[PDB]
Amino acid sequence: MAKIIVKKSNPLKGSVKIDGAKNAVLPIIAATLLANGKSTLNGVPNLRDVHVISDLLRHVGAEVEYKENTLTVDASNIKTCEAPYELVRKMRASFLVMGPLLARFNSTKISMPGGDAIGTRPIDLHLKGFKALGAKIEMDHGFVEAATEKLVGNKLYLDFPSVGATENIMMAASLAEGTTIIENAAEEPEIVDLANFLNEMGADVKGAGTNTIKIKGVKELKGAEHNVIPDRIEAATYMVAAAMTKGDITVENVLMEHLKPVVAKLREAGCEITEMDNSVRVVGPKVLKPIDIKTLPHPGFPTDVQAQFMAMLTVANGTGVVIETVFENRFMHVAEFNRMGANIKIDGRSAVVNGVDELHGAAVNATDLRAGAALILCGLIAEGETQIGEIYHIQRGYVDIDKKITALGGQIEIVE
Amino acid sequence: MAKIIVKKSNPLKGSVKIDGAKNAVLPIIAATLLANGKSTLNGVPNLRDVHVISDLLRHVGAEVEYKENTLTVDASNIKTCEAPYELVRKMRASFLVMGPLLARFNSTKISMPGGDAIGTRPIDLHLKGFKALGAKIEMDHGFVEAATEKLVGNKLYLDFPSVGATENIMMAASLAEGTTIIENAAEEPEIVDLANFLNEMGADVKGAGTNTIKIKGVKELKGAEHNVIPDRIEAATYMVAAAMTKGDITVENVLMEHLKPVVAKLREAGCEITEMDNSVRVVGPKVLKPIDIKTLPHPGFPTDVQAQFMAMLTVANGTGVVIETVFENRFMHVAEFNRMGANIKIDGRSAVVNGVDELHGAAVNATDLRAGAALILCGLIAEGETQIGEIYHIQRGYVDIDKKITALGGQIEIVE
Amino acid sequence: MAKIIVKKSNPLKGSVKIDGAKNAVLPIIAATLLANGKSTLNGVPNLRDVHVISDLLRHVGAEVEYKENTLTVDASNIKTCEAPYELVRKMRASFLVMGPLLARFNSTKISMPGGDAIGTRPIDLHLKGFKALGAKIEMDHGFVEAATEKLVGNKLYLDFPSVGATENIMMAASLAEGTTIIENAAEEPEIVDLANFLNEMGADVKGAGTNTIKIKGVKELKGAEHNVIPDRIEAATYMVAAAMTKGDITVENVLMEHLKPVVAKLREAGCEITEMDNSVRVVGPKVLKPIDIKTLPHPGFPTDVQAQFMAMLTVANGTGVVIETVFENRFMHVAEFNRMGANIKIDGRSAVVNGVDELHGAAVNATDLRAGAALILCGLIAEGETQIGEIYHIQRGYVDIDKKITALGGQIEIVE
Amino acid sequence: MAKIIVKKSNPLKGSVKIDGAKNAVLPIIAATLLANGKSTLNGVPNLRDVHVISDLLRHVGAEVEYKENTLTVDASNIKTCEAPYELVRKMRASFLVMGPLLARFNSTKISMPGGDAIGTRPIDLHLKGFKALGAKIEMDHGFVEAATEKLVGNKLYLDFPSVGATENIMMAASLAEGTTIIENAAEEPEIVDLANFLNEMGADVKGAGTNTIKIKGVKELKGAEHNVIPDRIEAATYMVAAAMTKGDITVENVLMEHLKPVVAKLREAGCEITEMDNSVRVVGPKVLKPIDIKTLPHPGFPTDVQAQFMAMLTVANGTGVVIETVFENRFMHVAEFNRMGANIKIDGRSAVVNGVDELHGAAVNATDLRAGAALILCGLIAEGETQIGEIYHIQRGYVDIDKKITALGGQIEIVE
Ligand SMILES: CC(=O)N[C@H]1[C@@H](OP(=O)(O)OP(=O)(O)OC[C@H]2O[C@@H](n3ccc(=O)[nH]c3=O)[C@H](O)[C@@H]2O)O[C@H](CO)[C@@H](O)[C@@H]1O[C@H](C)C(=O)O
Ligand SMILES: CC(=O)N[C@H]1[C@@H](OP(=O)(O)OP(=O)(O)OC[C@H]2O[C@@H](n3ccc(=O)[nH]c3=O)[C@H](O)[C@@H]2O)O[C@H](CO)[C@@H](O)[C@@H]1O[C@H](C)C(=O)O
Ligand SMILES: CC(=O)N[C@H]1[C@@H](OP(=O)(O)OP(=O)(O)OC[C@H]2O[C@@H](n3ccc(=O)[nH]c3=O)[C@H](O)[C@@H]2O)O[C@H](CO)[C@@H](O)[C@@H]1O[C@H](C)C(=O)O
Ligand SMILES: CC(=O)N[C@H]1[C@@H](OP(=O)(O)OP(=O)(O)OC[C@H]2O[C@@H](n3ccc(=O)[nH]c3=O)[C@H](O)[C@@H]2O)O[C@H](CO)[C@@H](O)[C@@H]1O[C@H](C)C(=O)O
Repeated sequence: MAKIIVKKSNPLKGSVKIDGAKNAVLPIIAATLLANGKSTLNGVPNLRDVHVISDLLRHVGAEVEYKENTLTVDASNIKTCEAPYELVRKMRASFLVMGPLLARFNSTKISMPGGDAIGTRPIDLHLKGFKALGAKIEMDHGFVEAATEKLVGNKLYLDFPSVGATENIMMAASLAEGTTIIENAAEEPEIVDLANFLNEMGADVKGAGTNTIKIKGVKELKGAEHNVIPDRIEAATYMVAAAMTKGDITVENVLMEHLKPVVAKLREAGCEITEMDNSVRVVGPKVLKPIDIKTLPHPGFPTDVQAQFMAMLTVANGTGVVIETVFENRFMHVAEFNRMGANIKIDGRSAVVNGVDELHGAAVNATDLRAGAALILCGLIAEGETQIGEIYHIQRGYVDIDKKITALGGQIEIVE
Repeated sequence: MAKIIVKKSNPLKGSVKIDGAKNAVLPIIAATLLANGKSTLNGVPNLRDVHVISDLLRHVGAEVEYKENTLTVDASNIKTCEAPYELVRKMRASFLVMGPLLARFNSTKISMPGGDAIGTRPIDLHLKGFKALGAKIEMDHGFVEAATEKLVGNKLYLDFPSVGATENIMMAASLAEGTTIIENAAEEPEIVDLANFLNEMGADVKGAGTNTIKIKGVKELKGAEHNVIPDRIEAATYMVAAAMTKGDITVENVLMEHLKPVVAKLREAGCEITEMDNSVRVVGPKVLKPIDIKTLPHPGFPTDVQAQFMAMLTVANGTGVVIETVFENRFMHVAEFNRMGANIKIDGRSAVVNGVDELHGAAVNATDLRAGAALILCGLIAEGETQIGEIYHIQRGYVDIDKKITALGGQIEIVE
Repeated sequence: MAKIIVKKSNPLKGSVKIDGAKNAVLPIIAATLLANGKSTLNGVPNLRDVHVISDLLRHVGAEVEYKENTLTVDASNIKTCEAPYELVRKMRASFLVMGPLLARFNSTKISMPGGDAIGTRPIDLHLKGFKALGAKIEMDHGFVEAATEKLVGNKLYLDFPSVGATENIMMAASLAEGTTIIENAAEEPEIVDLANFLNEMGADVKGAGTNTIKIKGVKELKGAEHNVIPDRIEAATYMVAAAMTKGDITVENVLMEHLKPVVAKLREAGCEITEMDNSVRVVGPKVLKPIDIKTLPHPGFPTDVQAQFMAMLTVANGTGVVIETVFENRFMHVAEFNRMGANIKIDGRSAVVNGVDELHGAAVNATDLRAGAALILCGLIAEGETQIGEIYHIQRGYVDIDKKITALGGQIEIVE
Repeated sequence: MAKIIVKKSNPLKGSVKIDGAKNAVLPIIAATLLANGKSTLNGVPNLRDVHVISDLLRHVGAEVEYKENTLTVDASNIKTCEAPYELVRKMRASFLVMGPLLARFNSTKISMPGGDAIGTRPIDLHLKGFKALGAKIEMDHGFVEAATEKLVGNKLYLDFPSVGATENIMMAASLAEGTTIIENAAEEPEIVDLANFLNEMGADVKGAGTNTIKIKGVKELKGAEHNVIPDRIEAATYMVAAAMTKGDITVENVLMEHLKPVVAKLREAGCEITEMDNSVRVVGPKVLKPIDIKTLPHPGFPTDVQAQFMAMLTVANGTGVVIETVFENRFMHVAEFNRMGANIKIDGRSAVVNGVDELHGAAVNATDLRAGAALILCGLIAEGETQIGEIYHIQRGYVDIDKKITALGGQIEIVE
């Protein structure tokens, strides 16, 4: 079955355009279910996960059409409010339809997500929020059911600033009676994008991007047209690629405000970075300086760039420590990096990376979306050739990584 | 030597006035060193740690006068910029004079803090910030020295949203040439109070309380008059006391905006809480519902109320999990709680509290400020009598806890 | 694709015969490569992993024949000493041919194992041991190569009492010149079985099952006939099944000496256990008492029964804590148990299990061998029907679990 | 108050005689309470902790006499079986009189140990064992009471191979009716010494030093004469001193069998070690090679040499990782090492030591017995002078460390 073949490459040089954010568009697609009319989403990335959630919207009876990076949803005449086991198992972001469906129908039944490659990942804080809004919660044979005679706005505190729980509860709150206050809200840029979309549909959401979100519920929302924000994680991936290959890459159609920790840490590692209004230039250093990273809720260092930064550190000039505070098990890639000659030792949530002279190409497997991209970055600097398996992990969340890296001068091909 | 004797008490009832914040006033006292004139701080709590940092200001040559909760500092004619080993060992918040002294003199030498009861507690992020502003850092026999021909404003990223590093770097930045940007800043209320004081002296500090602080440096600051914010941790201590004793307590001279996670979690445990503009009423439940707590950077659940909430949970109606993400070793109190008949098991940063019918009075020792207060709360509900040793831990950070609890109906005395 | 369907079952009752140990036979099959003649292994379990390592022996040029639980190996005329990427990826126990091949040929090249479902799982201690015996170690594009002009016996210390490193180093030492001492050796029963087999071939291995193994190297080993020990993990699985179903099961063809922690902990949970010379009877309690388990090196509680005991605890009468000290990531099953209505919270290496009234059948996926068996145990007690996917995990290490449970009265079928 | 002053020293050279084991003699002194007659213990080290437990024996009514490294106990006419709060707080090894007193009187009441510098340190496994022998356990105001009409031998499993629980339960079992089996027993050398002493008094204890101890109870024990084993931790301290100072030290009156992991790891770091029947010679390397250490139950690497090895690693030629699996909080020394210019970063139970060119003398505080000795070792290699406070930690468990190091050529003095 299919492989990505990467060879030892020249320093990457040129421009790369970044696609629309996967993690902005998935919650915004769920949010289209809130509205009694037709939404138009522009800058949608052509990714399998976008097409899976589209099929979940079709399952509940929305009219969905995709072409040329535009998705339209007519949720006027939704029929059903159950998300079946197969769709939630394909893509756990399926769970983000629970808030809108509860808000629209006052009842919903959603398959509970199971095991995940990067950790246990419970959805208790989502349920906490729905209960605070007056929903009664029951489990039935792997499904979570939430139902109420009417959602009522209430104050609630998030024990952790969960992205998904913030999104699900903001969407449920948008049609509740009265005012909801989410305390200790996630501050991620995708939260702001979602809130902006809800306000475009006629909602009243204030404070997104701060620690407190206030939602004043409205009776009805209407379809709206929205431009999704750029993918800050894809942008960061190409920025790391410039750092690791001693390259010179201009990343186009980005928002620097969303990349601050990645810019800071790449500068600490020795990159020269030029921030512009719609683009950033990254010049890799001749010697990578070892740095430590600690993943945290935004605007701390993002867990979605942890594997990529770890790959950079495998050839840094000394010892770097990577601490993962956000996910339990997000070190599955370490054994694959070690197959390529890295020197990485883990205990608990910390990995000690002892820089080596060079990586060596080897047969490796993608374990998840972001680690698979980290393996491509390893492959560009590893002596010889690297063959990466289980490539569906990568292909589901990066648009045409083979074409984009090829245009920057790298040696990469997908063999089917 | 001295003991606090607590007996099984009646439900606490009445009003308690909260003192000025220890953790607001300590950095604000350091900040008075920035100014060429006389500052006046009102609402200063009469605590030993306030009197120790006052003696450190006298050591560097400031004129300090304390009476009736007002402290005045004339830093016009500071002489020296070294903080010796004895003062830093007495109180590690001594380290917060490093930023102001570097900013005033372009040189400072500060004893590095050593072991602490609640964890290792490095000051690497403070030094990271001073280096970003152009200081060269050297160690000499237990001292850290920072020196520059001139501080220059620069962008810098905090790997963790350290309270102390945020404070130290904001104060150093206030007299630097140009603009400093602190990314991933601490959002704690004391950060806002300090920033407000710097702006009262003539600084230009924007964004305090958000994830990004921008400081535009000025050439000179002038003495100013400031009213310190209330002590949110003392307020939380009395709120927990009402919860544990099935009491009814109005906490006076507080800011509800600063207590949101404590209010939320006490409500989840079954308290009825009435929030007013300058006060909060807490009515304890007849049965405490078990809750989980996870400490986090503000506005997440504060590590400074973790031991007190754990004490509450020792008699809750089931199993509660306490996770400490902020400090390494902040479970030293567990063995003292277990001497009083608690059922607490720890592994790593998590403690599993299995509620018991009642605690039993025993001889126990305060291990640190907030745990010592938690032992007083245990003592109010424990059958018989509790004798608490090593009481300097408590007395250094609570104003007259014996008099305040006595006025709420509790049985407590300090025996010398 | 294929599923295991389990229904809510009657209490299990009857006898079950246990097969030969998977984890005894895999290293003993590698060990047959040490000998210049024909070995005969009896009591070999009919498992896919036995058939994969058999194909690896054929790959290096041994004559292998399997029938009716007997495997014969003629390693007289081995040809090659490389274990390719495909075979090591299929089954990481492939790596155990490295010691014998190094000992026979003074050179070997083995694909380094990559990611694993239950943790990173480095093989550094194996290499440490080969280096101590005089091998030079090099990496080539995902392979580890070990080579020497002659293995020489030496003292070496294991930083952790690794089962695999103990096995690999004992086998390499068996043909070395002089005496090897393994300090802090694994004490697992399979170590003793392997040592007994090496001594049957003419080796000199003393101390297996203690903390120190002494190997005096011989010039030549000869094929021998060996009876593999019973599978203590399969035995423990059926013992837990009796505990969870309030059953009464006699487990046949077992060694009680190998099951001591499982017997102790089942007795603590309320089981009545009768230990006999070749069999054990387990009578489940009417109420399961909550217990804590901490996995450790033998003769501590085995990590290979951790998921199964956790499943038992999901319906115990209170709160149980499971700590995994042996593997990093061995909690992937928790999310599947939670789909069936368990109440399990993890942080770090500890899981807090809050017993529920009953589990509910749901669609779940096996994540690994022992967790998949734990899901079958959940299925026997869960209301309704449970459908388990990814069943190759189970089928590769349990002989006919459907037929054995069916004969004890349970409702289980494999649908293809 | 009192300080230890250490200066930058010459390489240590010469012989040092090791004293009797503190951790052998403390349980053996408790064990003298089992006997109706006079015991004679030879090779007792002249330490404060020996004199505290002696005062506890006097408290319960034993006749105790100490002179010239010989302690005699006549426990013929013991009166009382309570260990009061003051004595247990002075020295938690006081708790080891619980087993003998329960065995002699069928009742005992012992103050429960509270907080400790190196972790929580519960005594649940001791109580588990006493309950298995038929004792009923109750808590009364900080005391644990154990009482029975008669101890009866039973099988029991230790969830962790606790040294103290093994000792306490073996001593209680020695006078029980019938046979006790301790499964997953501690294997530490002090367990063997204690068992040998019990057998000298007329007990029947088999398997000490293995994973299973069988005690066949006797009706009466008689006073006996015993030679305590050497202090393996003191021996290891001087061995590390030779390693760190590039010295050449013969450690006299030791048992190499008890030092295997320390010898192995010092050899891995580059020491040349000569093992003899009663002595070991350690020659420090000119460059220390970085090594990793993981503390474990004997015969794994001892937690009591972890701080000392960490100190060695602060100047090793690269990066070393220290993992503490045995104690929770045993990293309090890290902040003191960092005051001396070390580069140590901790997360969870792991510390990353990045070797520096040299340490610099500074004012530091002992946090516990073994860390305080590690600070002396730092002081011998640190530029200039080191002043160590809180020296009672050191003096309570090392005999004349100033005189022994002075005789090896080091510069050390105690100033009072
Ligand atoms: C669709 C989408 O946006 N997915 C992203 C979002 O996941 P989400 O699931 O919302 O993230 P969280 O809830 O903030 O999870 C953060 C932490 O909080 C715990 N938690 C979360 C929810 C809850 O109810 N209870 C609870 O305990 C949770 O287990 C985790 O440890 O945020 C993550 C963090 O940045 C990203 O890694 C993730 O990308 C992924 C990889 C991808 O592109 O495939
Ligand atoms: C004077 C004062 O305000 N002290 C308070 C302040 O400590 P501070 O020291 O500033 O807190 P941090 O820097 O936010 O520390 C948070 C975490 O960050 C790590 N870190 C901190 C700084 C650095 O350079 N490097 C680094 O790694 C650090 O080790 C810790 O794990 O904030 C703490 C957290 O809320 C409080 O518990 C503390 O109160 C105390 C108890 C009291 O009243 O005695
Ligand atoms: C074939 C076989 O016998 N496999 C078994 C054996 O694995 P092994 O791999 O030998 O186990 P370890 O080396 O004792 O591993 C124990 C720990 O030691 C770390 N370690 C191991 C080796 C090394 O070089 N370096 C190193 O750090 C390692 O990462 C782990 O955390 O022992 C395990 C522990 O009981 C079993 O779970 C495992 O069964 C499996 C599931 C199955 O049936 O599929
Ligand atoms: C008097 C004496 O011999 N003391 C020593 C002995 O302590 P002990 O207390 O017996 O050690 P453990 O019981 O083997 O403790 C090991 C681990 O087991 C947990 N545990 C222990 C008992 C129990 O009931 N429950 C439980 O959970 C415990 O918390 C720890 O994490 O063994 C330790 C380990 O080698 C030594 O560090 C210690 O020396 C000291 C420093 C000194 O010289 O001052």
